Amino acid sequence: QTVASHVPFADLCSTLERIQKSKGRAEKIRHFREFLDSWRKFHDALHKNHVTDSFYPAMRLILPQLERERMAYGIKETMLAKLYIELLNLPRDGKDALKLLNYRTGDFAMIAYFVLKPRCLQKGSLTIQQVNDLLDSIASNNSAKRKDLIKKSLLQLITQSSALEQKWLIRMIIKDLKLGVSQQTIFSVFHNDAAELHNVTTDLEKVCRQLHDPSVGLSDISITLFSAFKPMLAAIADIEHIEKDMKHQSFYIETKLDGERMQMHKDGDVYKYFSRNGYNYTDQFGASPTEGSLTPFIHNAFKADIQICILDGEMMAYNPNTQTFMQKGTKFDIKRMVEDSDLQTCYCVFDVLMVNNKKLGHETLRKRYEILSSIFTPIPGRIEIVQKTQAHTKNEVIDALNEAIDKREEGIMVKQPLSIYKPDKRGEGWLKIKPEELDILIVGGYWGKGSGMMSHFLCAVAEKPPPGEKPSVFHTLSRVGSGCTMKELYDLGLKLAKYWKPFHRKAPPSSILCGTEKPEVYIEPCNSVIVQIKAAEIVPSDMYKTGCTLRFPRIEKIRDDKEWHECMTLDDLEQLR
Ligand SMILES: Nc1ncnc2c1ncn2[C@@H]1O[C@H](COP(=O)(O)OP(=O)(O)OP(=O)(O)O)[C@@H](O)[C@H]1O
Repeated sequence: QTVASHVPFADLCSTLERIQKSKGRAEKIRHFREFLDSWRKFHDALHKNHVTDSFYPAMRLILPQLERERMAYGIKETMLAKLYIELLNLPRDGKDALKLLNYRTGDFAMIAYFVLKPRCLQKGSLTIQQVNDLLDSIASNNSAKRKDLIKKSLLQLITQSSALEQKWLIRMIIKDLKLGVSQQTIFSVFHNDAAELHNVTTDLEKVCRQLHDPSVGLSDISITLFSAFKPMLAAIADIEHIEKDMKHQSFYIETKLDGERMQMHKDGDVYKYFSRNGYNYTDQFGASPTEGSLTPFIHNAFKADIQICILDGEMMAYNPNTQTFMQKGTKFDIKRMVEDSDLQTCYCVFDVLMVNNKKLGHETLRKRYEILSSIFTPIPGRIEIVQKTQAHTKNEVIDALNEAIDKREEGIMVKQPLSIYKPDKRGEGWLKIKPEELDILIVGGYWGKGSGMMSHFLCAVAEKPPPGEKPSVFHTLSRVGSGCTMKELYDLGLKLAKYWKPFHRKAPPSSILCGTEKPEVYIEPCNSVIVQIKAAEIVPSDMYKTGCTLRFPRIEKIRDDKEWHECMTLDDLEQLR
């Protein structure tokens, strides 16, 4: 016997409707308080004699974006449209039908409601349980790729509900209630302790079950093994005011990695992995050392004394042949090459929350790092400790950021050493710093510092030729990193290899004029390629012929659609200043 099997889904939607149309935050909260309170009174009425029953059946429909039990619905609003058209017998070429089908972004539920309103007169039949039953069935049949059984499940949902129930059903499926009150507000009204508990278990059900009585608190809410906690986040930081931000004492600068944030929970032969939103990615990485794309290659990297631990880090795609991490944005397909063994998952770890019996959240950052060094012996390309150093200078933070960008990382992290780990709070001890479009030509290259492959390109601008003429002279403007973080850079290097020529300071080429800075090798401009380069500003320089250069230059794309003679010019450079 359960409450949701007794409460009409209609009661829920009335409350949702009463909430949405309310202007003030106070009136909004009030309708929900009212709903929560009747649920509670009835539960006690129901369970006097009796429990695992809880508010969850409703809570999961009220904060549907926090659903974690039920997988994706795989329902497209077009299906809904076509379905309603067939169902309601609407003229397939009329305004209603077309409004639904060609919906962009007064949302889809509103449009459906206004079509349903004069046409659907039924009162609802479903209980909150039944709706939940029906949604289960939709998610399940989506996983099975059974469209007929989704259609049929939607059918039971729709024809058994009222128009308003249908409006909210849709929002519950799209996972956007548009209520006008934050989820944090909702949790606060539900329980003093809800929000905090959810931050250490991304799980509505435990939230509701464990905090069913509003007057019983939990004494020690903490990160538990195999419970998904929300990751600690980093605050945006101004470079000019960083020393103060770090309280004028010594701090950590750590590499900022652009990958999939992931937590690993390990107890002996047993593994779980959770993403930033508390989704279970174990099947991918491996539950056991005999299964997965990662666990088997790292299981034996854990030191002898280590039975249980919890790590925080970034999953990267690593290329063994070039010893590089692959960035998110590429014309190529990371998800499939990783599967095809041209690439491999590498876990890049920057924090530990527990080891064996002890819980580390309230340890200072310094101690967790110290501990981290004793959990496993790193394996390059599978599981690494993130590169970091100790610093105290604004200049240092600048030097680190240049170095990061040159190596094609997105930025750097700055972290205060005494800081504890605060799940889902952004800032505190953790800061992130990122930099804060030219089409120019590659005219030279460098090896060393990377590998074979090139570490950097020397790039230049065109001196505007006579009319009818292609350019013949180039002025160097900037070095830039060419680490193969994307396959197109890899491909470029191989296309370009036949063209490199030794650069001689004592007898340079007439086509490329250099400043103090000299390439090891150059390339005749006609044989080369335009790169599109992102840069923060143009700053003075003696190293390059232009008398200026690019701060934080990154290559965005290779412009194979342009021609070498289409290079931006000194004059093009003038205007950018
Ligand atoms: N070394 C690290 N320590 C802590 N958090 C990190 C680290 N590296 C990456 N992150 C996480 O990644 C986020 C990166 O910031 P942002 O999204 O602006 O950069 P990005 O590289 O373009 O993004 P992505 O990392 O998703 O590609 C941060 O919020 C942080 O939570």
